[PDB]
Amino acid sequence: WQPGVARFETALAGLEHAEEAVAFATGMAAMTAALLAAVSAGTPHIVAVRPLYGGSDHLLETGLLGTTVTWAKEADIASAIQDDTGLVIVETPANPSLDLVDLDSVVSAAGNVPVLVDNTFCTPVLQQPISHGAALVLHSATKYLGGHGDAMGGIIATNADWAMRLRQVRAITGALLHPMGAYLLHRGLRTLAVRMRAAQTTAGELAERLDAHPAISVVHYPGLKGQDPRGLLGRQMSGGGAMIAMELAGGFDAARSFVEHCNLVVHAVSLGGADTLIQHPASLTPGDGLIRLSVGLEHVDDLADDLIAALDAS
Amino acid sequence: WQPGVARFETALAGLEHAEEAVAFATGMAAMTAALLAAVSAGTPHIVAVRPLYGGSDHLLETGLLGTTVTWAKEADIASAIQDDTGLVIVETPANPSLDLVDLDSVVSAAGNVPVLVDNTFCTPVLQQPISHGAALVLHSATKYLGGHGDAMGGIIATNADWAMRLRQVRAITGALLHPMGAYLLHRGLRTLAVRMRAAQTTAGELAERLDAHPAISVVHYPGLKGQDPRGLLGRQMSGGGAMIAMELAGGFDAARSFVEHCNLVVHAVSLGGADTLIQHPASLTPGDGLIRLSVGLEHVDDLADDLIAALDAS
Amino acid sequence: WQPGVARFETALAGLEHAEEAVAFATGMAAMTAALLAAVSAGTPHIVAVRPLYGGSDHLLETGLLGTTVTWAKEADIASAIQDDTGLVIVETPANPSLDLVDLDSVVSAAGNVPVLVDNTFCTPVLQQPISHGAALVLHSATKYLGGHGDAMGGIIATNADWAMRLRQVRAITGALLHPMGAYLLHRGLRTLAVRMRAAQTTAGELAERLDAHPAISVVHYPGLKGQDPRGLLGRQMSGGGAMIAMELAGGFDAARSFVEHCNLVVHAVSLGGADTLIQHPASLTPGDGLIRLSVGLEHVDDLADDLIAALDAS
Amino acid sequence: WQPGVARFETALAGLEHAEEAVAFATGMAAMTAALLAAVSAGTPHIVAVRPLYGGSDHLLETGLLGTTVTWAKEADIASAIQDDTGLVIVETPANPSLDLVDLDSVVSAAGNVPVLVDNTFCTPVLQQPISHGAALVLHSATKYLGGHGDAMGGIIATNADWAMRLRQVRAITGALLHPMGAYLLHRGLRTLAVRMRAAQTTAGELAERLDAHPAISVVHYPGLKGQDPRGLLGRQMSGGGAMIAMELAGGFDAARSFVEHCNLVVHAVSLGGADTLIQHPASLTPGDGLIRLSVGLEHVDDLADDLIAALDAS
Repeated sequence: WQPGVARFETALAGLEHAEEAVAFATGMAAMTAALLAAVSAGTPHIVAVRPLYGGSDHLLETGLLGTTVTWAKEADIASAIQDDTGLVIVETPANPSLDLVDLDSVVSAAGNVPVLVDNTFCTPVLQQPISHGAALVLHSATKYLGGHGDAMGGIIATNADWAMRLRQVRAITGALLHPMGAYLLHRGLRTLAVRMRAAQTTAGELAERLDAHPAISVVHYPGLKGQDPRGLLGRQMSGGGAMIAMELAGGFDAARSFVEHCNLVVHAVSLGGADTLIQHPASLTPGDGLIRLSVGLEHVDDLADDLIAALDAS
Repeated sequence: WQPGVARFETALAGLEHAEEAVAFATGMAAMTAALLAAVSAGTPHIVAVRPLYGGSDHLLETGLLGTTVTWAKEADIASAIQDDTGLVIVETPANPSLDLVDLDSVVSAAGNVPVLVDNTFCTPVLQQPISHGAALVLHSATKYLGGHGDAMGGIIATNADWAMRLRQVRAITGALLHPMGAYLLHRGLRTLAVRMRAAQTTAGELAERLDAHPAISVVHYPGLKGQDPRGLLGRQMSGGGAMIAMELAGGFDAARSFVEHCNLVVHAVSLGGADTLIQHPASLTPGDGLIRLSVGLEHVDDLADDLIAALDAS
Repeated sequence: WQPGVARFETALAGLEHAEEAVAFATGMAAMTAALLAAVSAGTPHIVAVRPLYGGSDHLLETGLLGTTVTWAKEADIASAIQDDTGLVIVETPANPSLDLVDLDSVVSAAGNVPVLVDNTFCTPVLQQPISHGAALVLHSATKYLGGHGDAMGGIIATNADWAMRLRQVRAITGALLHPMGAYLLHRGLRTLAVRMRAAQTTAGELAERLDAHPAISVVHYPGLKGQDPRGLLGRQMSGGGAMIAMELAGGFDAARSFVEHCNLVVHAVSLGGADTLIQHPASLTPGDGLIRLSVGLEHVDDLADDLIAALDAS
Repeated sequence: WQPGVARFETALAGLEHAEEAVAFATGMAAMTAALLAAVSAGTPHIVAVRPLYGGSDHLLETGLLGTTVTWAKEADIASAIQDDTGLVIVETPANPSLDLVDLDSVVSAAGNVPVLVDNTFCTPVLQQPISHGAALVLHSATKYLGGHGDAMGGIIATNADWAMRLRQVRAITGALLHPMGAYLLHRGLRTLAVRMRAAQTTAGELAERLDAHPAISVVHYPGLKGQDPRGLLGRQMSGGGAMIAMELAGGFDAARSFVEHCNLVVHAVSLGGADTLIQHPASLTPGDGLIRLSVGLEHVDDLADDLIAALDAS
């Protein structure tokens, strides 16, 4: 019953072109409510597509909320669907491999089963899952939506029935967004358009410079030459996005050495802000010689000068 | 992983004399986490003592979190305890009737089963359930702890094992307290001692004035003529508390007329803060002619003047 | 033109019984605006009463705003009033010696000259200078008004002409109160009545226990028998207030040793909060063996047990 | 002595390439402190360039702070400088006309007199006055620096001597920035680069479409059709900025009619945010048929379609 939460909810619902949106304390609380809404509806089975986000897959794997998950590849989602399947969870691009998922194909495979798309790294600026047929669109507002991640958040833009169902869970589960945090998110939402466009354009140029260096074997980025065999860019995505994932030829040995030599680019577990970030998945808990990268609002030449110098370690 | 949350957690743990405390977005989120922690531990049965708080009983009644509840009277809790019972939920004084529950007797009846006590209206100022043997002490920080209800909250002061279990649920459930909200709660915690003492002393005088009026049949307030037959005040409670329940002789007809005639005392769903409030549970969704009154910081004389004049108009 | 500032302004104006109030960023900004309003009115002379607050006297002494000050004793204010005198600045009780000033006598001496009273430590709860004839009442909102001092402030409760004059200065001087800071002050204003009453009652008992100890020569608290020869308590003040000053018999040697032995009471430059504070003017920049004390909301017995133990150790 | 203020101060000092910066409550407070620092230094004369910001010229015109102003054109600043001149105030581009001022020429004309440049609309993104020889650079942080104007501000990036002088004034004047407001400004500073670049690029396209319409006589936007005869763009400015001034051929009659027909672009006194704004100096208090523009983060096709349609209706 807060005003700051309502203004942020309708702002994101309009951005995603959804009927309404429901805001929660964190991204985890939004996923929890969506899962609990399916369980309460007498439909606790979830067909989740892998790759999926680190914290989100713990929720399904443990099955704390009384959920049963059957991991299925994108190509065969329909086969995994059971009579009690209530949701089809899918993250695009497939974090942290950055593989593109055809949302139109996923929705047709699900049929009468609602599809939940994690549009966290894409943002409504670079992807509209609702338009492809996704019933629900999940967000972890901390990354990109807020811009700085100082205020945590989680929101699902969906149709009226699923939104009412989510609000009912929120009512007794109590995972509410604080008005101060919602205010910071709605403030950052005004500049989302210019931030994602600038971060995507600097990421595209950065992706070209990374593959040219012999220190890394290849770098994953949808916008790169031949890294979109499906033709999903333009049809589904605005561009290549602001996420770069690269594989080092030196393996785990060169990965940790490359991270410590970076001065401008810093290391963090949560990624997706105004500052450029890197995260070694092997050095946190994925590939051993794999390094993740979230592109910020810095000058492309300043980032390239720092990454190339750190790669020169070998 | 927030600083403002940690400082509020340890402040309340010290007030309740518990090993540590775990803070959640709302009171509902704390109860949800406690219930989910019991379910995850392979013990989903809950022996709850009816009466219970309005929103808390819905969580058990629906059994959204995979819980099985067996409502039992205080006198026979031990009999209702099954092999899979993980918690004994009990609110004292029994909202809304304000019936006193002997915590020492409840803990002995539970035996090896952890006891969760809702100390929301009592606050650590007027009741220490931990000292009586309660394993967990739940709070809805919105009422009394914060002082104004501007910042929502929910916290459980408990031993290290249950606190670690609650933190694990919080980690994937994501029902986190916003640092701004935690700051406002910790700020209000400094003045909790002088607020509850002043509210309790003005409620004790108000309870005497209400029973004297012929408009109401009986007034429920622990610190009154023969209203404490168990000898729980002094032994368990500091005084009579700041809550007063009252049943109007006119039934529902005079009860709603008493609410609409009140100008100073406000009609609200949430009750407990720096102001005096009245709630009619029969008009809201309990008994037909029962009004619940949360004593505030106002002067006893001017507080009696508004209530007595509203009673004069049926 | 902020909403949070307006609600705090009218709340304090009502507390002080003034027509309206003007809020500034800090206490210094309020004094600066009052001084600049007098200078702009073609009346830059100020008759200030000694003693005065540390930072406020620097403003007059330097004469940065184009002011000419004539420091005068309470007894001969009328004689120091020149043709161009626009204000009579006076703080009561005289910080830091705590000497009571008869406001009724000061106003009669000033005559047609407006009187500005620093009611910071007294608060509208324990003193109403407006009722005695003071044209303006200055406050440093951080101390006592806010309760914790987390949000800085400065406000002057005065008549419409002086308030319009102050608003005009604020308009081009730009020393505005931030709405967030004003919100925290207005929130703390709700509990001001119960906090000052509880801090005053605990200070009165603490002063009796302090004089009894042979470690200190003379305790200073206008309230203890004999420390009010003018009969100002009751007539002007509510009680003795929450400020206790004292002089150690051991001089500067015993003064610093007593401060380090305190565990519950902490030392700070700014005072007037929920926690009990102590301040040594000699060890900060007055007398060599003199200590200051801001009584908080702690239990009188808990404060006396720590203070007496610290006094015992020289 | 606040943490949030210090981090914002050093961030802006680095952006402007100044030794240090001093932050105040509002832009007016920063100008007031700069003027008071000159007055206190025994140098109260100010040579200000005509034209100047609306509120800033009132401070000099009234001479509240004990200042004497001699308004002079850019071409003859040196002649207006007297023995007691302590500052040379200059705004570039000269609002409202948007005329470019050669900072290198102004600094040479001032010689030993410190030069204060109001870089509010240019921001460190599009102009570095420090590099041209300006001793002080004033900002009204509300406009552009914050991005939304929700948190007010004022800051001067200057050398160590002038910064120490400003801090000394701030110390007794008390026009402090609230930490919450400073936090919002420092948060918005991270996105300043992408916001000013995007607003400048859409303003450059907008000015081309405005001059083509016969409703307006001549548009004022630095570097549109050889509107920069001095060669100041590139040498001093990054581009044309986000400000466009325009004179209607219909005079005051067409000026008010064009404002009411606008739906997307809104009217306000304070200008410089994420949203596009228009202002009529004649209808507020300059030329009779002149309007200004604060280009925001909207798409150029959305702004042009709205402005051209409003121009069609007189």
